Amino acid sequence: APAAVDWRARGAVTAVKDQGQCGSCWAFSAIGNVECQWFLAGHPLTNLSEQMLVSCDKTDSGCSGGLMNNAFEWIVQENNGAVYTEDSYPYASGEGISPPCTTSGHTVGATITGHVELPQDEAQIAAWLAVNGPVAVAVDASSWMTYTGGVMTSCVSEQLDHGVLLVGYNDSAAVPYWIIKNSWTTQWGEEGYIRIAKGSNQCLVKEEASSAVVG
Ligand SMILES: *[C@H](CC(=O)N1C(=O)C=C(OC)[C@@H]1Cc1c[nH]c2ccccc12)[C@H](CCc1ccccc1)NC(=O)[C@H](CC(C)C)NC(=O)[C@H](CC(C)C)NC(=O)[C@H](C(C)C)N(C)C
Repeated sequence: APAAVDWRARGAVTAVKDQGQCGSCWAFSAIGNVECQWFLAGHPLTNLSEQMLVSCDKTDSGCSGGLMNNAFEWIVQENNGAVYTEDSYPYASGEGISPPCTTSGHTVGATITGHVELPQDEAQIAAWLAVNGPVAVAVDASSWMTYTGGVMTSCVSEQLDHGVLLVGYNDSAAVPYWIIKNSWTTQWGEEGYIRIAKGSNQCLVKEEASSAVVG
């Protein structure tokens, strides 16, 4: 695996979003992953709809939480692999109330065929990411509140409660790290990103890693 990867530098990552006062993290992570996979399968960078998942995926629980893997399953088994554009299906749960699933039509922005669950192993996730792109992961984000910058090295790592997107890593640094996209605006952390130390399962980063499959 390479020493360092940042998918943002290939132009593969969309702007940092704002989930607002809704517990839709799982959807931002899932959709983040799909946006990057669609881009890397050859299509142009498209912003996709989280609201689709929050309002329409009934295996998950909207503003009350969910799981990226359930979202990937819902997309494939209940929605024929289709993911709508953000433009046609925009986010409306910023105040913490999800609207009902829409009964209009929307523009399809991407299509997925499945997802893979990655091993529970930081090095193998890194290798898979170098080859195939950004990975949806669950983390314990209890200690993320106070984070302003740097590489977090004492992340409380007791219970998975948050979903985010790995976009890179650096194995060469003094303190190796993952580069993680969050959904709490660009005013949080490092322009909306966080670096956590790599190699010591910080925030339980390795426990629940996965990705949609395009094509
Ligand atoms: C997304 C995370 C989130 O929005 N967060 C935070 O983690 C921290 C935040 O702000 C500080 C925001 C809002 C927030 C969450 N807790 C608090 C407390 C106080 C202030 C602000 C906040 C959501 C959050 C769900 C939620 C919503 C309202 C209140 C509490 C929690 N997290 C998830 O959806 C999470 C993501 C997984 C780990 C990828 N999913 C779960 O926790 C589910 C919960 C079910 C679906 C209700 N649990 C599991 O998936 C779990 C495992 C991993 C299989 N189960 C099945 C045991």
